[PDB]
Amino acid sequence: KTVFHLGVTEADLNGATLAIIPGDPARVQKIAELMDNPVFLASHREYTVYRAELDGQSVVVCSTGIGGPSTSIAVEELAQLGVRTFLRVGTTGAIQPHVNVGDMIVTTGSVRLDGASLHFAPMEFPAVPDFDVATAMKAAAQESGATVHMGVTASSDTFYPGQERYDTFTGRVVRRFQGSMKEWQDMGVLNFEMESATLLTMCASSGLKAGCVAGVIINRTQKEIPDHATLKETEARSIKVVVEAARKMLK
Amino acid sequence: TKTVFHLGVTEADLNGATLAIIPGDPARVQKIAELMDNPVFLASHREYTVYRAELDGQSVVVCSTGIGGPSTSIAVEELAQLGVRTFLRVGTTGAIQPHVNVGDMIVTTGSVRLDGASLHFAPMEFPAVPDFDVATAMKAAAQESGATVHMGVTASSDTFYPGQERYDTFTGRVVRRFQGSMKEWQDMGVLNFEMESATLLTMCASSGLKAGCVAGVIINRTQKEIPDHATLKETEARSIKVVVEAARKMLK
Amino acid sequence: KTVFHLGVTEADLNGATLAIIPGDPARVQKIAELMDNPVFLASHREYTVYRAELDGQSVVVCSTGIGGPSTSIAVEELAQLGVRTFLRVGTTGAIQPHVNVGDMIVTTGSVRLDGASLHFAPMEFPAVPDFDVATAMKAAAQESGATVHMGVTASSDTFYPGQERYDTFTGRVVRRFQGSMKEWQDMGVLNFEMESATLLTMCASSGLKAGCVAGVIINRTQKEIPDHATLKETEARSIKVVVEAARKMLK
Amino acid sequence: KTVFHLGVTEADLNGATLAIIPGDPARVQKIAELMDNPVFLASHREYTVYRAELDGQSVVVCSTGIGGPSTSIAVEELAQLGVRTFLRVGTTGAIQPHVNVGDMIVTTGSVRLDGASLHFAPMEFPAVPDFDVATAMKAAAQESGATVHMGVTASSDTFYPGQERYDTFTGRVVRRFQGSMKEWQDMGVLNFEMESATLLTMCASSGLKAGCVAGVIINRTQKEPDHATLKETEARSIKVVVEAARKMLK
Amino acid sequence: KTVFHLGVTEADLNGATLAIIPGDPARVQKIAELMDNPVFLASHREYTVYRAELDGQSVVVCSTGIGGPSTSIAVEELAQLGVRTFLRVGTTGAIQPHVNVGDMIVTTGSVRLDGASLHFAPMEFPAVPDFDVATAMKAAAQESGATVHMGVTASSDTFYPGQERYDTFTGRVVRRFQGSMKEWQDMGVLNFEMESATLLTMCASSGLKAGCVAGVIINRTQKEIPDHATLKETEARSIKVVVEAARKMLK
Amino acid sequence: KTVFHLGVTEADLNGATLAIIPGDPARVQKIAELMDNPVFLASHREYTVYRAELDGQSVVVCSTGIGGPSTSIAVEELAQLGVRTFLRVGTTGAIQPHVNVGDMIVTTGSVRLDGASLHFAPMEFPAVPDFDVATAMKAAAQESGATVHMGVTASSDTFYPGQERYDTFTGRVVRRFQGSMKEWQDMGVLNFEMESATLLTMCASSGLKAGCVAGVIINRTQKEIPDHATLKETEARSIKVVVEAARKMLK
Ligand SMILES: O=c1cc[nH]c(=O)[nH]1
Ligand SMILES: O=c1cc[nH]c(=O)[nH]1
Ligand SMILES: O=c1cc[nH]c(=O)[nH]1
Ligand SMILES: O=c1cc[nH]c(=O)[nH]1
Ligand code: NA
Ligand code: NA
Ligand code: NA
Repeated sequence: KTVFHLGVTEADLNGATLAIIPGDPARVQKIAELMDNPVFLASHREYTVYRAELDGQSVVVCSTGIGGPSTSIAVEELAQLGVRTFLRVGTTGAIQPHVNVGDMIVTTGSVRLDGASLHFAPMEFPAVPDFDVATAMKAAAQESGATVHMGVTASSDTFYPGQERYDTFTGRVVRRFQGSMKEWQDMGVLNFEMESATLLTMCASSGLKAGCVAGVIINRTQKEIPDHATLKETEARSIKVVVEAARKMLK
Repeated sequence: TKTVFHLGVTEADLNGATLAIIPGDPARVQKIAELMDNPVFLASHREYTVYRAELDGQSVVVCSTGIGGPSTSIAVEELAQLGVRTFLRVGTTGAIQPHVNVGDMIVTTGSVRLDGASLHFAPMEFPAVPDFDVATAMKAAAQESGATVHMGVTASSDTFYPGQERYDTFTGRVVRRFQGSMKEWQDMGVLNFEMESATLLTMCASSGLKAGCVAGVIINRTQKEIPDHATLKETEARSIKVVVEAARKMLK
Repeated sequence: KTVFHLGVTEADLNGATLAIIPGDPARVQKIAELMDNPVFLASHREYTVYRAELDGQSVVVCSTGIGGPSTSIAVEELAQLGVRTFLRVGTTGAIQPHVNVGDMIVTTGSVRLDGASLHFAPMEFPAVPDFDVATAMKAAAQESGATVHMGVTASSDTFYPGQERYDTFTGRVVRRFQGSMKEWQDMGVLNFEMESATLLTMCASSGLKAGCVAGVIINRTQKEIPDHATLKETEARSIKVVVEAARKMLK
Repeated sequence: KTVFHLGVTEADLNGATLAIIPGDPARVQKIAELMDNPVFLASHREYTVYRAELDGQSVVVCSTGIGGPSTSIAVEELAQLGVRTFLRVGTTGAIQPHVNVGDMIVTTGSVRLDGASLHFAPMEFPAVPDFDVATAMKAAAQESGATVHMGVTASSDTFYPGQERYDTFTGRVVRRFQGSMKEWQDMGVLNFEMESATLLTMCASSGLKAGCVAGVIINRTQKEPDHATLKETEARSIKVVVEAARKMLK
Repeated sequence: KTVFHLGVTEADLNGATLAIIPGDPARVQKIAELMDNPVFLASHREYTVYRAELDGQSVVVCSTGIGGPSTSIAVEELAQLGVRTFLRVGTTGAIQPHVNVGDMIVTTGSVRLDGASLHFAPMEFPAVPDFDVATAMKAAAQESGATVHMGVTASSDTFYPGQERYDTFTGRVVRRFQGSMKEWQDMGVLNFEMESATLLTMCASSGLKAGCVAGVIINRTQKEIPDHATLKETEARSIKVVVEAARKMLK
Repeated sequence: KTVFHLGVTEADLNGATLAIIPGDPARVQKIAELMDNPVFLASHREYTVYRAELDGQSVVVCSTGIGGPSTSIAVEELAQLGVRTFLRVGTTGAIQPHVNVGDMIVTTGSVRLDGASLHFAPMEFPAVPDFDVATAMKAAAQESGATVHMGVTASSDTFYPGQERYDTFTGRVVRRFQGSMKEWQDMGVLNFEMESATLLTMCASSGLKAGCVAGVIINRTQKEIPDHATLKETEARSIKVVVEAARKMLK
């Protein structure tokens, strides 16, 4: 039985019950190669799927693409194939001045500025990670030597107006999002990304274990542009951390 | 001058194109571009494969959107930044009316907004409606191809599974909001389900951009939940011919 | 057999399945006399009902009164008597600089600033015209020689605060509607009226065909006042257009 | 100087600050003639306007048409012309078994199943009448000898699905309103009508005094009423609102 | 045979079908001792319950604590034991400039800025008092010599941000409540308190009679924190009125 | 200055930056006595305030009363006097069959079925605890010997309809909450209580650290009635745990 979007079978996964789920298809092989015996499984649309072994145990790496809609498909189809634990790694924009490029964020809860979360739970439901996964991510991120922040993530269905960017084609932001960045800042929100609300809400309400770790690639309050070196390091550290968090989740 | 954040192309790269064809699947991009003159690969980052081509002597961009409103909104915004004003979406859809067949075409006249990204451009009250010229061109292109064509309302969902009231899933549960929702839409005359039209049409209708949506029916939900891969290739060839002809009509 | 409000029977309509639905009871006779053998049927409250013949086929002309509630009654009761196609004609106020007095607007979709549309479909449902009816109206309007605008209409339950008028008794507009005209303007919305969201949503969700065409008789952005001869020419043009749209809908 | 829809001026109203606002333009003359010196002022669309004298003081009678949108126009324009008090009269259909044809309902509050109300205040604002107007209406209703019910009215933007009628073209009722009648019944709601939520919210949030009184002519729960009872109820309703107005004036 | 939170039995109430429900448990004894044969029944949490006699009939006096949640528990459990009439007395802040400290406000309707009302009826439902109770409270207040105002009350789940207080730890008010006080003021709203929306909605939708009378302890056009010097006298007046209101409801 | 409701000053607190906040006023002394030099500070309405010392540092114990509104006042006024960390302890009813009487729950996130949370942040914002507090609570709970569950809690503005109880005066539950217990159960929610949504949302959005730990007194899915010895043992255990959680937070 092949799942419709991902194009893999349960046999393909080789008993894996844990998935690492990056956003970018290009990141899948890189993560897989940090582990043992990486094996390319399939590539369809934004979904690149690999299998590898961590401490003897089969693990899946599967990209989600951008946004909760495409993430929700990947998570659902992997769950059909037996995956029960989902470790999200992705890039993020910080919105607090104390948070620097190269820092790591582990989401304790997400502002649900998406639509897909609502297809699993009403708005009142918290977009919260599994406590064990969040604990493992904090441990792995801190043990890596990175500066780590635990806190609330604003998770948006857009990269532009939902993150109150005005340097756009229309230069307009709809009423709902006018003044919204200052509002999140004052509420102590750490960062913007585009998948965590969907991921955390669907998993918390569906008996699946999930968490999110993110490397800070930009800070919206900072005028300085990060150099190539810092970005490469950040990207390398992010995937190292997610693999080590996965190691901590294995039993 | 500037390279857009995700698409990784410049305005110079597009060679003066003001119209884009925006399929969902990156693999479908080259297939669209080769139906036109002088296709050139521009960039491929994440779910975004960008080609340029020439249609009747005018530069046309072809760019994948990936799945869903959020991914789609990035592509449209960045293409608009580089001078694109008209967007023709082509994709696959599931029919919820029993009379619509696999292989039929649907041109969306309005979208039920079961997405979140549309709200990042306009309040829920705003209609998720296409540019009338694009919708007219798509209908005509679809008819002239020999296809059975349906004009009507499309339900546009941020999920493939529960928001389209699919029950063959890991939990087998559908949240309260969406229980009975397919039969609701059906009784209301809604033709089909897909995942990008509400975001695309709302975003464009509220931003001074022209947009439309044509889709190939790959499944009828009165039979089953998961689409057969057979007849999927056949449906996809017709769909892309229709959209290139629709683009031709738009360029005058 | 006799509908509750309209005071007509199925027999009274002589097999008509198309209705032209103006707002003002006073306009019904004027529209009906553009066609052949106009016959007065009933008059109760804001509902004046005529019958006429167009290219040999029976046509109904029925006023709706102001607002979606009154309109919803008329459309429902006509539908009970076999009417399937509804052509809304009126005069409207433009909010775009480029739209002049004497231009025609054909609605491609309505902003649902009403309440009655929610009695037929949740807010997510598009207040969209039937495509054939929209097509017939565009053709009739363009063939008349008028400049025709295809676009979005804001459809409000009030004439005053919902259209952000401050020239009022209180001079206040509720928070929801503060800054709303400029918001609609920036979004490309063409005009305000008060019935289309109800008509379009109810029909699009009930297996009925509907559309709206309106003549522009004032512009909220222009200080200059239109002269009498233009206003009456626009009103005359509006009703000729809708009758020709009806002709295009007969088969 | 002359309001946009009503086609009357402030001079036309002769200093009137109170208005009686029936729904049906045909009822306007019938209310006006209960007072002194009734004079037709204007008729445009569903707005028929008369002026009259009650105890030496000028009073305006103006039809609203059906629904909150048309009502909101009438009330606003009358307000521009100095009207500060609005008395709504009608006949209605009850949803409670204990409420009989011939009884009067005085609305103490409205379920806001409309849209125009939200153009004046957010949903959390109560669609509530002015206490003096409601008090005067109760007294006048009791003084007429009828059984009077004080309570909540469900105010709907539609006559059909918003009142959970299934005897319709589609025979469907949107999810929001499925089971709603039983819901309102169990919560003690007295009746359905179509204008009060808009009228009451608009006036309560704009410094205007308003209230609603209505004769019961049909009951959704009771299988039935005599023609003589119906015209008597209609006659009583407008007698009551005029006497309610007299109380308001002094 | 005791209710879960209140710790009273039906026998404890000695036939009472009317309750006076102040907020503060300290006002319970005071109110009871304005009547005959006051008897302490129970005290648990914020719920102090007394019995007394008014013109030979049993009345219950029971504190609600602060807010709709704790109020809802008290009303429900008293209803279970046979109470059908609930007279709320409390403190309030005026938002209109003409309303002075020491004045009495009888609520004709409540702005539902609470959450507990939604546990009884959808937002569309009016938070309206029983007419007889409101009439009795007006009469009691006017007959006592006090200055009385009848009108709309804004009923908030918070004392601070929901009543637009800025003299707080953060100094910040969430978007929803920014500018809200002036909005209520412009709309003719008289006062702020914290229980009436819950109480009135619950009772109006549950076949129970309820009303609210409140003594003005602060005018918000002046300041945010109530002066201590005037509380005692204002509270003395309030409880005098509610007891007289109760006398008028006895049948 | 002395805060309005609590009746205490900053000097009263003796430098305390951490508060333990039970619901019941009667629990305040019982918690304080587990620490050194407990001293009664004030008692007004439902707010009983004590000060104590834990490993040489000042700690405050303050009752909240029932529900978010009362809680919001206590948290805000303590925050004005320098309190930055809030540890909630209480009772709860489990809705999962696997959760036994005598077990403890540490809330990782709350379903916002309250009103007061909205006065601090829109519904999209997660009702989430501070991660260090939840970590400290889990550790303290485990080291006490009890079985601990980490998970989502449904936080309701009512005890009755919002927790889908039908054994009530009216015997009915508003549409919104019909079928809601089963919904939460299928979504993996552990329990119902009445304060966590407000507490966690206000603190997470206001730069305050907060968490919630609770003893399971009763299971909605079990028929077996828990022994008196069990219920008292769990009450005692809950407060020992929160004091230990406090110790972990201080150093
Ligand atoms: O600013 C950013 C950076 C990465 N991802 C986002 O969603 N936003
Ligand atoms: O059923 C379907 C088929 C294609 N695309 C969808 O979104 N749904
Ligand atoms: O301002 C005030 C005074 C008393 N009670 C309130 O809720 N607010
Ligand atoms: O079931 C319960 C038990 C304690 N507290 C609650 O709120 N609910
Ligand atoms: Na995508
Ligand atoms: Na009308
Ligand atoms: Na309380």
